[PDB]
Amino acid sequence: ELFTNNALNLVIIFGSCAALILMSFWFRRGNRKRKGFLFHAVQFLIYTIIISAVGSIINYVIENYKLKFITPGVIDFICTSLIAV
Amino acid sequence: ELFTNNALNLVIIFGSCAALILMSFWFRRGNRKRKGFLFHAVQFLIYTIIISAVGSIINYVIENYKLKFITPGVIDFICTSLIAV
Repeated sequence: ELFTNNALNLVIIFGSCAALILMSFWFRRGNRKRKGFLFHAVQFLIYTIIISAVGSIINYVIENYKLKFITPGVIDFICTSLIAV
Repeated sequence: ELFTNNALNLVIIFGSCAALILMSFWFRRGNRKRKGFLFHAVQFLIYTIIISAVGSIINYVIENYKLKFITPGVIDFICTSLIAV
């Protein structure tokens, strides 16, 4: 659905939009338009936040529609692999 | 509700008021109007007490009205992150 899916998503779905806003701010770089070290650190941090939110997003999808065969072990393994990469 | 919610809150809700009184006392600084080291330590301690009380406060909210989708793991992660910050 659309309204029911949005209601069940709670703030997990809005995490992607918040992270997009944060990425736009980092493109503006906030206080000063610079990059190096800490900039990459905070970018990696909010990417990890993106993946953490996506974990709950996909956790709700197979819980509110159908369990199917996702076996969330594999998706958390994939998320850890992406974080490592 | 108002009366039922207050009765179910017990002393967890009053923890915020007690901490506000303690913060006012620390602004008065009790024995002597000074700051440094131990002052920041006790302030951090009573902030941690604030967050610990808020944990039970929000634990009762979704237990007495509706479980919803809070997943208290994320809120305790957030509280630990705030304490670290």
